[PDB]
Amino acid sequence: YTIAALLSPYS
Amino acid sequence: YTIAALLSPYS
Amino acid sequence: YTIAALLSPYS
Amino acid sequence: YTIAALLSPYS
Amino acid sequence: YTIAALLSPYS
Amino acid sequence: YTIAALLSPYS
Amino acid sequence: YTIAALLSPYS
Amino acid sequence: YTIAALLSPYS
Amino acid sequence: YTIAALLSPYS
Amino acid sequence: YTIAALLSPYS
Amino acid sequence: YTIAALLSPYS
Amino acid sequence: YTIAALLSPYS
Repeated sequence: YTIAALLSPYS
Repeated sequence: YTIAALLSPYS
Repeated sequence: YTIAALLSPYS
Repeated sequence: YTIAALLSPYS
Repeated sequence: YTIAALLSPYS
Repeated sequence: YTIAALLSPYS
Repeated sequence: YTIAALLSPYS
Repeated sequence: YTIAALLSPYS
Repeated sequence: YTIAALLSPYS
Repeated sequence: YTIAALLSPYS
Repeated sequence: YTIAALLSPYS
Repeated sequence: YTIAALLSPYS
């Protein structure tokens, strides 16, 4: 399989 | 609040 | 020939 | 889960 | 505060 | 699948 | 399997 | 002549 | 899931 | 007999 | 299956 | 007598 995810949650 | 979540469950 | 197979895969 | 299976294959 | 919760999740 | 979650966030 | 055979060949 | 033969081949 | 099977039974 | 088969199953 | 037979009976 | 026979049975 192939997966690419980016998450930059700021407060 | 701040939340970031990713889930890619495969069978 | 003779064959008997059972499969109950759950997610 | 619950599973019940019986197989009596004869030649 | 007052909170009451019950959870019995079965597979 | 089986999931059970409870959240009561107060300010 | 099940087989039953009889042969009495005379000359 | 006299001949008697039986063959029951199964797969 | 992923499955690959080949069968060439001859008599 | 003659048989030729190729299988490249990926997940 | 494969079979080859030859018979030349003379009297 | 004279007899000539050839058989090449392949599977």
